[PDB]
Amino acid sequence: HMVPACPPPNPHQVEQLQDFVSQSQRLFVMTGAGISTESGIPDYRSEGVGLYSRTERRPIQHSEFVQSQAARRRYWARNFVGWPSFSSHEPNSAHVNLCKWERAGRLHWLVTQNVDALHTKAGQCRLSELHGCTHRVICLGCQTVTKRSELQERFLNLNPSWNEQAHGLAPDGDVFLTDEQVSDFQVPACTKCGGILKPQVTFFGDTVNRGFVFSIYEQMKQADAMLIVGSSLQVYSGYRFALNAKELHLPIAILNIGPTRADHLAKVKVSARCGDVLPHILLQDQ
Ligand SMILES: Nc1ncnc2c1ncn2[C@@H]1O[C@H](COP(=O)(O)OP(=O)(O)OC[C@H]2O[C@H](O)[C@H](O)[C@@H]2O)[C@@H](O)[C@H]1O
Ligand SMILES: [Zn+2]
Repeated sequence: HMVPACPPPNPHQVEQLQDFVSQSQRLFVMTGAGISTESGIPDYRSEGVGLYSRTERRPIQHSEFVQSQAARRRYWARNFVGWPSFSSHEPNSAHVNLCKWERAGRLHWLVTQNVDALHTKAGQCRLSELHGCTHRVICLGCQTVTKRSELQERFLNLNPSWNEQAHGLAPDGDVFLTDEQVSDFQVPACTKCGGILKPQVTFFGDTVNRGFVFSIYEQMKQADAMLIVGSSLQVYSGYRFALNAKELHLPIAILNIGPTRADHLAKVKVSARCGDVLPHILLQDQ
């Protein structure tokens, strides 16, 4: 299924990660798509199983969505089909345990690259969604934000004879459809202004808002350590925060099955399934 192959977890790494967490009172956590593979959502870059390893799916480019009605129709028809399954995924034990650490006052702040809403479903409050969330829709004309669930209803009224089955769900809820399968589909406009609606996610080629990025960096200034969970950090948007931790001289730990771009920066690396390991990390001696 969606989790990449990994050797049995090594208990000495687990013990090293524990010693790391025990020394932190204000943990800054970064997560990527690897935290959600145990929920049934594929990641992008896992050897063998990741969308880009195993398939020839290609990300939509920001520029193309913005400049082409036909691209927007393609994008939304696929998103439509994928939405009932994508929106139904549930948080796993890794999401839950990170929420426990927050409750315990040990997690200072968590940034995610994921768009799946799973940390929100788990109850994580001290959260930044770096790349947005597919559960939100924004208008490119007026910047009004609405719920993607409400858009589903609008798609059904506009496209009453639409059916296709959902095939190859991606980490952003996209499913494959052919250009002829999607050719007819009609996209609802903004109810306030009539402008073009976009999911409130940072597509390839877009950039994260600078004020938002700055505000996350501000949260980092109070942390005393960084943990990265389930990201290859091959995408600069995420890797810059590990670079920032190193500039702040924070110790860095990584819980990730494959290699990451920040491996060179880590004090501790646990190559294991995150859901196997996080439940064992304790916040109180026991
Ligand atoms: N259960 C697991 N436990 C631990 N590690 C895991 C697990 N499942 C997978 N991994 C590891 O999880 C890691 C997943 O890495 P990648 O697939 O690059 O996802 P990203 O979140 O970093 O992608 C960043 C952006 O790229 C996109 O364009 C979007 O914009 C994304 O937001 C691998 O190293 C796996 O070994
Ligand atoms: Zn509008």
